[PDB]
Amino acid sequence: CLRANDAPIVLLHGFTGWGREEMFGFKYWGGVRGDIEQWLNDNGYRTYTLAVGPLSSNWDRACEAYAQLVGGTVDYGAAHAAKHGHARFGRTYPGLLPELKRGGRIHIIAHSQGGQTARMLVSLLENGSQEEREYAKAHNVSLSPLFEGGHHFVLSVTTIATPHDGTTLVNMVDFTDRFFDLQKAVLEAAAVASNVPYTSQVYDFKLDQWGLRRQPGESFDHYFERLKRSPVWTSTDTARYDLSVSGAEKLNQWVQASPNTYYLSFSTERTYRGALTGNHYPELGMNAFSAVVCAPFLGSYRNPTLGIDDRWLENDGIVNTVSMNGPKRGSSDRIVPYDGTLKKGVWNDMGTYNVDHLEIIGVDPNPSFDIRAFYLRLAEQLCSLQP
Ligand SMILES: [Ca+2]
Ligand SMILES: [Cl-]
Ligand code: NA
Ligand SMILES: [Zn+2]
Repeated sequence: CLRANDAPIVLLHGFTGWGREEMFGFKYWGGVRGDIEQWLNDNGYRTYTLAVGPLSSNWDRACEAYAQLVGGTVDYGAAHAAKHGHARFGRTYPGLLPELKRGGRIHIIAHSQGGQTARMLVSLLENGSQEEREYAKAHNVSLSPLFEGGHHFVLSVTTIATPHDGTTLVNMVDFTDRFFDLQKAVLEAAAVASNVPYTSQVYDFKLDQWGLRRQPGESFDHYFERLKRSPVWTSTDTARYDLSVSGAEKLNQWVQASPNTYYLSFSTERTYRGALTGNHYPELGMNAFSAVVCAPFLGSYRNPTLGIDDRWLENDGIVNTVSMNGPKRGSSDRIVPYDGTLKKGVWNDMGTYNVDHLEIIGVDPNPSFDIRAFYLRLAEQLCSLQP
C-alpha cells in the first residue's frame, strides 16, 4: 500500500457474532479458514474486532459500539430506554481506541447487519438524536455525547452481504424457528453443541439491557426457546425488525450517508436461475443450512405489496443480493459503480462476488474463494483512502 491515512480497521459482525475470547476462540471473522484480524495485523494493517449484541436493534448495537470504541458505560439514551422498556445503561468497556476522542479515525468493515449498525453509528455521531437531546432537557438527566451531534471519527464504512433494504427471509413461514436453527448451525460450525449447559458463557448475547442471560444449567436449545418469546425477538427494538424489508426502509429514512465518510459495498450471490419460471436455486457448495432451509424460499418468494419481484430472487443463502449494494428503499443515498477512484459521501459498489453469506467470512469453507486475498486487497484500498 501507498499509505494515505493511518486509521485502524474495525471488524463488526451481523446478527451472529461474538468476541475473540468467545466460542473457545473460533473466530467469526475467519471461521474455519483462520483469523482475518490476525492476517490484517500480520500484514501491517492495524485491526480490531467489535462484539455487540447479535439480536439487539441497530440502535442498541451502535450505542454499544460507541462505548466499546471510546471507552465507558453503554448508554442507550434515556428516551429510547423508557420508550421500549429496557435499561438505559449497558455494560462498561475500557475502550479500544480512546484517541477517537482527540482526532483519531477508523475504517469499519462490517458483515451482514453490521453494515446497518455502522451506518447508524456514523449518523448518530454526525447528527446525534434530537429526541434524546430534548428528553434530557425535559427530564433533567444526563446525555451521552453520542446524541449531541457534531462528532466525527469514521473515515470509511465497508459493508459485506449487508441487507440495506432488508431480506425477505424474515417473511418465511416459521422464520422464528428457522432463524434460531441458523444460530445453532453457526454454533455447530464452531464445534459447539446446542444441547449442553456449558458453565462458561461461550456465546454471550449481551442482553444486559433486557435482563436476559443464559442461566446455570441451561443449554442453548433451552435458552433460544426463551429468547424466541423475549422482547429481543418480539419488540420493534430488535435486529429482527431492522432486518425486515419494512424495518430496513424505516431505518433508511433517517440513517443517511455522511459527506465526511467513504462507503464501500460488497455484494454476494450463490444461486442460478432454473428454466421453469426464473426462480433462483442454491449452487453446489453453498453452506448446507442455507442451501436446504433458506435459499429455496429466497429464490422464489414474491410479494407485490412490498415490491418483491424478480430482482429480489438472486441471493447468498441469507440476503437478497439486490439489497446489498447500498440503501435504496426509503433512501436518498447515492450508489455509484466503482470506477477506480473511491468517492466520499456515496456508496462505492465494489461489485458482486460468487460467495455465500457464511463463506465470505470463512464460517463455511469454499476453496475456490481466496478469502485471505479478498480482505488483504480491501485493507490496501482503505489504507489508500484520502483523509
Ligand atoms: Ca461452501
Ligand atoms: Cl434471564
Ligand atoms: Na447474518
Ligand atoms: Zn433499545
